[PDB]
Amino acid sequence: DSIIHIGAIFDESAKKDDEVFRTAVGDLNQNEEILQTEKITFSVTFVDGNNPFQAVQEACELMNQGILALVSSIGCTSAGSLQSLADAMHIPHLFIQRSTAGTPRSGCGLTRSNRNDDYTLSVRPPVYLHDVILRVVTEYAWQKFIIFYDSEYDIRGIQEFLDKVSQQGMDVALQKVENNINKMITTLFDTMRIEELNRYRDTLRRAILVMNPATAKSFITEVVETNLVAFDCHWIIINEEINDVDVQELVRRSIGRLTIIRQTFPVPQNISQRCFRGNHRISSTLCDPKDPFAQNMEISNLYIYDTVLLLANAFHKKLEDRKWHSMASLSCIRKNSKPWQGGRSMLETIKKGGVSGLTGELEFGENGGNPNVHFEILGTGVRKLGCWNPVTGLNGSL
Amino acid sequence: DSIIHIGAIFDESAKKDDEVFRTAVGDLNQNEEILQTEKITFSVTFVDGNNPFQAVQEACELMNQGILALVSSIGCTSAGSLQSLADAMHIPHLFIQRSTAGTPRSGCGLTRSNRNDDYTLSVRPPVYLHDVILRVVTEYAWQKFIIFYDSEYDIRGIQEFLDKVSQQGMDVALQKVENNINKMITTLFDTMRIEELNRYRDTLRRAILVMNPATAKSFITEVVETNLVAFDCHWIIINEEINDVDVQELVRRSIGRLTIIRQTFPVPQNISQRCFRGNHRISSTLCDPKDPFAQNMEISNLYIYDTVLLLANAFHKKLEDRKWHSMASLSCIRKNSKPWQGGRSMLETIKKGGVSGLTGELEFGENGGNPNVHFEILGTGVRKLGCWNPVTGLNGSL
Ligand SMILES: [Ca+2]
Ligand SMILES: [Ca+2]
Ligand SMILES: [Ca+2]
Ligand SMILES: [Ca+2]
Repeated sequence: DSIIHIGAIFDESAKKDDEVFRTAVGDLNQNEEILQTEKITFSVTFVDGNNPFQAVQEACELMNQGILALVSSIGCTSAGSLQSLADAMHIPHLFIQRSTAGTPRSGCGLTRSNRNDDYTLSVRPPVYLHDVILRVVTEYAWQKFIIFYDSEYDIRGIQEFLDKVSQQGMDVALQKVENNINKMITTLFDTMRIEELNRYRDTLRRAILVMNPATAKSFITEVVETNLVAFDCHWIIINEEINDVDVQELVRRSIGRLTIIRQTFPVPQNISQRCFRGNHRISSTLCDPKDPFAQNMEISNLYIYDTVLLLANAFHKKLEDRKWHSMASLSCIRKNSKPWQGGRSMLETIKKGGVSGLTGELEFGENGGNPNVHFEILGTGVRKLGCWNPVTGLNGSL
Repeated sequence: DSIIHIGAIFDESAKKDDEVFRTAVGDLNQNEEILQTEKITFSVTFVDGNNPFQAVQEACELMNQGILALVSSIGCTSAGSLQSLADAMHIPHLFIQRSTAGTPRSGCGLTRSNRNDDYTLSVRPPVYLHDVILRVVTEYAWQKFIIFYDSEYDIRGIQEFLDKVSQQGMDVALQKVENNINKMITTLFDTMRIEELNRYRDTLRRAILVMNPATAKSFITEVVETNLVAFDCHWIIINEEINDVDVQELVRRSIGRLTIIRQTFPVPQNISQRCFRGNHRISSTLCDPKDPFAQNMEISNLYIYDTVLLLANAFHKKLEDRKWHSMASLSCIRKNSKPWQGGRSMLETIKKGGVSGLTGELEFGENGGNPNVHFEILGTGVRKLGCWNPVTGLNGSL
């Protein structure tokens, strides 16, 4: 007989989030130290992330079943709708932002209504891309460069960076890179001429790529092959999510200098402590860095695992404190729709929770967002040049 | 006994849209030539435009009452949710995009799901700001300038413009203007010095303001007073919505050259034909340019009027063709929620409609959007320098 039931809404592209979600629940149900006498059960629904009404409808159906919390892994398009639904129903909403096609994340810029209590906790850290890239270009004493971004990137994400470089009098070009690079560059040679080409080549000597790894790979290869860059060029690629396979391929395809900036996770070193966090045992497929799955995990997958860990500890604490409120079957858009009476106290318990997991430490600040993040800085073989985090800033000279 | 009932959802800031909506219905119900034996009735609801679940909920309640079409005047935050609801319920959705606080419009960038038929018709024309401003800077042979934007503007709206000026090798600075200008500029003098000040003054010799009129007025006054600009400066202000009072105040507060770019509406000249479109008589408060109300109308107000005119003609045609489908009471998020069976044919009738109204001609292209728009270009007293539209382009040399 289950009294612990959670709901999950996933974008159709988030099959790996669903896999890790289910594995996390499995791991916790094997853990005798957390929720000693209660199993966690769940209901999952996949939706078209670009259909906010579908998102709301299917979230509402989960709330009718009865849930303690709603986990979502979805993009910005439906995020606002789910956040506002959660606010109306007092269902704690653990929101894991997914980027589109591996493009670098930008804030959802949601301007969600602040009249009502906010039932959404943002599991992924704030987007710090603009801060990190400013620090790195400053260290390299750049004065003139071009920013290339892919067709999915939201340039509001660099608006602060653009303001700052302008204030400092720099010569910064923007350019969207079409999903089809060959046409873009082929068109370029046909239309331009020697004096113009030399100018473009000069512009390409310093660039920043704000794009998904696949497009960057293709983009680098095409300019290298067409000799638009040479051994003196220096490109910076920045994206929270670039895996080791991507890094090696980027280095392999590029000539000259490459700097790679990606998110990193501060997890224990010892083999023993790798698949353990205290007495919680993690399935080897997620924590062993020799496992093929673990190496192929998306960043959102790591946050989903830790989210389930955090929820389980919150439910445990609520039971231990003898302040349990039973789940309720809710209804959306009905004459007597009413919020979950247990919601406010559950939200507060979750909000002050903290766990050690696959991402490092997951916790929430007063603004309802995870504050913890670390970036590593690689440089061309390839080696680790430094680290960045929003607290201590840049460590290790570049 | 009414068989013609429409619904409207308005942002809390859209009281004038509601007023003009009601006046339009009144005007049509007085018109014996359109809907000769049927009165139009309606239900209006105001919502927090930043609360997409509230928007959906209240739209759903209107659909439960029974409506032939849904008119909305709202910002991008809830637009996606209402569009996807309309798609699910097959309710024709006449969407009038409102900008926040008079900031220049940018596309909602909605990436709304295209698997399903699109029941939304976009009443306002596409955002052409980026096209117009490119043409004007080219005519002035600008090579170096700064773009100032207000705190609400979505810079994705100029991403194409930024790409183009980069391609042409221009030196273009960006800067957000905080809602509080004095602090921004006061901070500036305290921190900077003669060599830096001369450089900033030089940067301010050519600027584009992408902001609401109120902030522009304040911004111009503060730089003029602090002598950061002089008689040789040349600023361009661009916004669909700048009324005559705003224009005069802008000119009055500015020194040097000012170019103002705003939307204009090609309506008849003759006094008689001003408050008439064929045999349809328009209330004098909306069409007489000597009336105080008409002079204070927002752009969205004009589109709301024409939208009601267009819907009435569509209903008329549907009746005349003997293809009427009665409204139905629909339910959202229920076990047997079903779309309106009359929706597909009503959508198609509306989509191919066209009326002469307060905006000029309102009609829809194959993409479901109004294609018609005209910009006028004013220049400093003040006079009309030229016109722009996406068909014939720029007319009258600047
Ligand atoms: Ca369902
Ligand atoms: Ca910040
Ligand atoms: Ca209501
Ligand atoms: Ca275009």
